[PDB]
Amino acid sequence: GSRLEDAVKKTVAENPVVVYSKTWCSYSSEVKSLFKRLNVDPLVVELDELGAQGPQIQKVLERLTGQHTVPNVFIGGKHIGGCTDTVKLYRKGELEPLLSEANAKK
Ligand SMILES: *SC[C@H](NC(=O)CC[C@H](N)C(=O)O)C(=O)NCC(=O)O
Repeated sequence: GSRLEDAVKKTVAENPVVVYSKTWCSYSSEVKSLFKRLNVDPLVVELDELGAQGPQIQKVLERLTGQHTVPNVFIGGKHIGGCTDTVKLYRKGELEPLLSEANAKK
């Protein structure tokens, strides 16, 4: 449990943009599209493709972020929120500078 938390923390530190996702979730597909449009290639972890580990990672995500929904977006090692939250940062003009500070590749 503490190792899983540690692994999540490393994941978000190793990658400019991380999206914890589920393949079927429209909001997740939507935030992935936004990143595609902004020429970012995030690390996408599909919780529904992880079997038993999926619910385990989500437990950790809820502890670290306060959020129980997907997508769970991180940029530059920092929790952003979900699709709607990410889109808010975009509309406000704050998203691209964050992606730059995170050195988002592509
Ligand atoms: S599609 C799966 C569900 N996601 C959302 O409802 C995300 C909405 C947010 N406002 C956003 O990301 O934009 C989901 O995670 N359902 C699980 C549940 O417990 O409701």
